[PDB]
Amino acid sequence: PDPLVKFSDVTVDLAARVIHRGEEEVHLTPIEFRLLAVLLNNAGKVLTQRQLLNQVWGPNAVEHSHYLRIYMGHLRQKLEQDPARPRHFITETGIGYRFML
Repeated sequence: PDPLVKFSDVTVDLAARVIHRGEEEVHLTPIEFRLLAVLLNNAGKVLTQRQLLNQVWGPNAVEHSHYLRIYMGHLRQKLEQDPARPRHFITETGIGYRFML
């Protein structure tokens, strides 16, 4: 299963909770990391906003859909070449999100 995930200039050790780009250490927030993980562990699958709020928080569903948008933004800001044009952290409009690689 291998807890060492690599996608662009980013390498993420899921076990240690550490991330390098590309590479020196990018520092994530504990919340931003549980979301990265969930996303990394569902690579390529399209996940609903409720699915994501469930897996990151649990009773923070669903009346807290905005936190998910705010933390996707943070993830893009830190990990994406162009936060405005994500290549890995992809939105499925009206549904949820999809992570590539």
